[PDB]
Amino acid sequence: YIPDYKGMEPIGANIEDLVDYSKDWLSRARNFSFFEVKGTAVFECFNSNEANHCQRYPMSRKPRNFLLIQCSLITSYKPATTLSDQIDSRRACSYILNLIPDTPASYLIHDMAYRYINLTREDMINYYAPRIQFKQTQNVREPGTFKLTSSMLRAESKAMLDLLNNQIESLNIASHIVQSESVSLITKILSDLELNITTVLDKFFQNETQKYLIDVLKKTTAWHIGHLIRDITESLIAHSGLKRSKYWSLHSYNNGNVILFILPSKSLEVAGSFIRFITVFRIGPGLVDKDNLDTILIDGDSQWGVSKVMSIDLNRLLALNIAFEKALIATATWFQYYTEDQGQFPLQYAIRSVFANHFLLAICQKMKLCAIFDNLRYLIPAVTSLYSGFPSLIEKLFERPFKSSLEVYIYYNIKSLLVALAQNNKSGVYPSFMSRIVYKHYRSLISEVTTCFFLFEKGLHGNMNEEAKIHLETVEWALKFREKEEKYGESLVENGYMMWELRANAELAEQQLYCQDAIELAAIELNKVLATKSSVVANSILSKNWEEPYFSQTRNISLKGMSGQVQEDGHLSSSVTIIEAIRYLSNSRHNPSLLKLYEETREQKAMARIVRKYQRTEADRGFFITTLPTRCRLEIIEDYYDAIAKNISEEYISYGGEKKILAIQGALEKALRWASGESFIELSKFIRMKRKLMYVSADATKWSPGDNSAKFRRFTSMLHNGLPNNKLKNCVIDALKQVYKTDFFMSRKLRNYIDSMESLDPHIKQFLDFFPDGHHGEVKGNWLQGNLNKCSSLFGVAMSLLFKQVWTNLFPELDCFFEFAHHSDDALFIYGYLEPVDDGTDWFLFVSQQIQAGHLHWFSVNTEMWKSMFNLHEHILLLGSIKISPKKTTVSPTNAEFLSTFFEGCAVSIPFVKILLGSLSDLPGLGYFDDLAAAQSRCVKALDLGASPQVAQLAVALCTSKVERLYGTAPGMVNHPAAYLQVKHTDTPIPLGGNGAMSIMELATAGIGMSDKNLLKRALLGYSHKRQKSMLYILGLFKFLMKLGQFSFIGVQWKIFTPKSEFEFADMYTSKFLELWSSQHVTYDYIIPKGRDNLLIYLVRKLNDPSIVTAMTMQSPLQLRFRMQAKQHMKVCRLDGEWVTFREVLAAANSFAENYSATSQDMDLFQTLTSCTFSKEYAWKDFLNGIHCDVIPTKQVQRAKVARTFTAVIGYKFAVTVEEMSDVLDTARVVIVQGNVEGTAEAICRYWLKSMSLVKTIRV
RNA sequence: UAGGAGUAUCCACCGCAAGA
RNA sequence: UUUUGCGGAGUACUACUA
Ligand SMILES: [Mg+2]
Repeated sequence: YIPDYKGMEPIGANIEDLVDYSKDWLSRARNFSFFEVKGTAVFECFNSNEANHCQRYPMSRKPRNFLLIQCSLITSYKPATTLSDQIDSRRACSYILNLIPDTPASYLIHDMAYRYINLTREDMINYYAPRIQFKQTQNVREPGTFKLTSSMLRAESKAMLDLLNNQIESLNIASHIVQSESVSLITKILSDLELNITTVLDKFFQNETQKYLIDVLKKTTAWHIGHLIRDITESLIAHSGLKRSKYWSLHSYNNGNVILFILPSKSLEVAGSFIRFITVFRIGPGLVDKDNLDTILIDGDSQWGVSKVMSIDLNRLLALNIAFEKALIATATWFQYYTEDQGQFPLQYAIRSVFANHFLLAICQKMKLCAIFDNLRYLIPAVTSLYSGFPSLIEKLFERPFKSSLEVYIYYNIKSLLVALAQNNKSGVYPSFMSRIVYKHYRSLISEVTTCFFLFEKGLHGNMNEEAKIHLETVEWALKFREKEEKYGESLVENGYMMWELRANAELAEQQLYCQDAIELAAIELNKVLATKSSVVANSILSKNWEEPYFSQTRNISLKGMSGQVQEDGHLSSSVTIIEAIRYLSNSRHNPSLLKLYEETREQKAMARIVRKYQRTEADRGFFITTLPTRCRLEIIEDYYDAIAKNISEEYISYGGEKKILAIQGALEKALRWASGESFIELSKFIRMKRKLMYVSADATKWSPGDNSAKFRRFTSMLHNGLPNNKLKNCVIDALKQVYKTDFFMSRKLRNYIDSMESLDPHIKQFLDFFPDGHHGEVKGNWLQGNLNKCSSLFGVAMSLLFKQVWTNLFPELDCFFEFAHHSDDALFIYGYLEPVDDGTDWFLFVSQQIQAGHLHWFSVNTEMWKSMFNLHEHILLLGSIKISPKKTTVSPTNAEFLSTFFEGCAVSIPFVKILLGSLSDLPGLGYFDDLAAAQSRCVKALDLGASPQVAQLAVALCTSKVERLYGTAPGMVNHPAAYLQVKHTDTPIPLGGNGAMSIMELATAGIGMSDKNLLKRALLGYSHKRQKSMLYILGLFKFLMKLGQFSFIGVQWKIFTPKSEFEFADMYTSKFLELWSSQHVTYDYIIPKGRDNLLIYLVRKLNDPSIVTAMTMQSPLQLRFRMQAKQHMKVCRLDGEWVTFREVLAAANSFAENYSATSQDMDLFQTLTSCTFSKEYAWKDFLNGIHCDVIPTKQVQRAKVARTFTAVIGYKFAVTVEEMSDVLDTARVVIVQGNVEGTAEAICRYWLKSMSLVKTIRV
């Protein structure tokens, strides 16, 4: 119970010592860490890097492939149908056999066509046929495949087969020939993609967006090529199954114009697999790269271009499947941004070229382009801002090799764009990256380069090259810490250097080293604010689970991964958190408290493993999987520092995930309020000075790696709380002491890769030297990333306040404003300075007099006071292990960025493409209702974040169509409700299918399942008006669902991810024991037991619950997407605990609802269910239907945007035993709107209705 | 090099029977 | 290193906050 700990004793250093040190520091000429942006400077950087690039990578004469799928279209494309497929295949094979092969790929294509066209009739009846109507015919062993034996191949075909089944260089970007060729080729590709092929919601949609965006895009070749590529990717997905990838296959599209030959390949349901295919197409306008075509066969007034043997992974294939939809979403978002910026609808040519560019980017899913765009998204803020570290960003840009031809075009475009942006510094002009039109607001530009960036999927890195990269950042900084320990001394590095040591050395102010006096002073300045709210601090600290038993919280028993025990091999075993909780409970006598658990697990060493986050950035970041004692320590420290963090301002990680924007906008508004007026400074009779603001959007170089975790200890020893005795503080200090050293474990993938290396070249031996035994190494000082995320931000705020106090002491005469926002490494600093008026000759005289008086430090305030302010702030932050990165820090007079949001004065620009495009590339997979809700719920989030209602409606339509195609619910597919349900496909329960297309306003206000609920109401109304059999029929379906993600009446699994093995402790108790015990203790399904035996039984039951079990197995997203698209035709419905097709569930529902009769209990339950629970949602739709809209003549000039807000005992009810009594007793939406819109719950809906038209204002 | 990735050597399938 | 006949091959995912 809180063991006695030695704690720490204050050093008692004075603030005046730091003031004297700062005076000495500022009495000298200090170089600036940033470079002012100029067109000449950017041009010089580009020229020098271009000249020096050729010496780094070997020169290459052959630009490499950049198109994953090459296909050309000349006529309108219709969706593929099985009959529209057989005839196309016949004509296509006739055309191919007419041709003459040239290359081995052409020989393989010819052999495939000759084999296909000579298949007998019986196979082709079995071909193109479903599973039920399919039989093996000695030539077709799967519904859509055919066998091609090696004996049925020519010499060149088997040579190509042997090639398939049997140093980095960069293009000379400095040359003008390479740039000219790349630009000429990609301009031609874009031009061919741009060619033309020979209620209130719907009213406004058709008037504004459909007429000006969709109607324009319906005729472009990019639209129909995207449809064709969707068809090709669907054919590849169907063929890539676990039983169809063995054999070959031929498909045809566009009247035999595009022919897809799928070769045998590893099935995509296995890791490290590629789908291998060829595509033959008549040469014409389209996505044709003639240089990288394998062959161009020639016939009479015909050119058939045969592409190379492409190998596409599952991620790129699924990206290409949704390429057209992603391009359309991106184009609609631009369209909205252009309308907001220029106030008029974009012209035809611009809206066609933008769509072509977005589609081309969506098709070319390559990592090099993703890295280039990731660098560009940081380069653009650098050149626009007044001061930034743009030379470092340009060097990183030039780091990569430009092997492809698309990368050279993108590089040329970004070079021209950056030179133009820098030349127009000092409502400005901002040229568009894809279009010729210029912009009036910077938010529009950084939002076309963000939307362009987000078209690339997550996880395009190498599966083994990037596994070794994530360890390097940790190992290199651990080695640097070891070097500092050996050089300066272990005691000095861990404890910290005194002020006099820094003064004598003047080199100790480095990363991974902290100054004891600085830490104490920062803690004192934080206590200066904590003294007022000491009572609240004590209350919040005691509100933390200090005495509540462990493993009774959601965090301590969850599905999150956790390091297990060191295996016999030596690697750190990976396991579920709940598994480790069950183990510990089984190996313990009683459920322990947090502090008791810390007492038992204090001696054990912290251990961790690093695993990829699968990001879309240039370099993948890794997150650390920590073991159980490490989790306990980190929980103690994070709870103690989260209690304090919530009680002070300028701390933004402690705030909510939605309140951050509100708080930062309030801070910016306060800063702007200070800017009003003028400051009078005493001559000692006043001088007038103009108040000016400067925003520094900062980002620390290294937060986790380049840090010393010991600096918190002394900090914790000085932070003042309202607790009577410093016992909890001592416990937290001890926990910080025990987390100093960590056993960083190399991943299994990396150790196998290094074991199979066979030649340990340099830069790998040095990395392997960190692990002495070859499996783990000691990391000191570094607290693993993610952990301690609130303590670090609190420390940063403390250091910022220390700098503020130091600056106030240094220059008492001047009045300056300081606003700080610290969200972990991300930070924003608003400094205020007094610029003199009329040349400030009196100000210069005052400065000269001050220097003559004896103040040698005033040499840093005569001109550009903000430079001195930032220099002192950076140095004082460097007294701790906080270095502000010269690379990704921007100094601007007007614009700013914080938390990946852009601020122009008080205006905030939340990107919503991250949300819209995210609604299309993933799915929970729990069920059709649970997928539709997830797809629609994201589009509501975008609508809150600033998406226009028309763009949100279009994205909703695209997501609904994609979901319907995925599960087959769409009309004309296998799982169409209308065929087996005696309905119009509109009055079908949502869990069973039916039209999920809803008004965006209905989802925004009423809810996501609203239509389903509406159905019930309508049905009930029928049964209360006409006693119609149809309504009674709908009533039977709802009862059927209840007898058989959001919480409602849903029809129990559609997810198929069942485990391949039983878990470690799933069989601890027999099923009879759990079945009896669940009935004996009814409440335990609502609250978590606090007794070991009861908690152990509850956890074991949680291990045997199918709902929990299926969630553990699902670890890799989009594999459910692939499996659903491959097998919507059969194998899954969860009918009476049996895996059958969904059609049988539809038939069973039909039978049940046909043999269903109305009873008093069910009807009364339905009447209560519809009236009571939905009493608020029905009113929401009634308000929507009780509204009217009319357009008044006035163009919509958007104003500044703001952020607003949208506005236990059950265990007692069934409680029986005294232990249950104790258990229950112990247990007990931000939106972006305009300026004029208030925070009323209905005013936001009124604004959403008002913003229906992007150009013409309307009145509600 | 036919593709993905890369100035980290990777992925691009696994077994049996029978014949050479 | 190959040919034929068979059978198969379900993807490690942290604390953080509404
Ligand atoms: Mg930032």
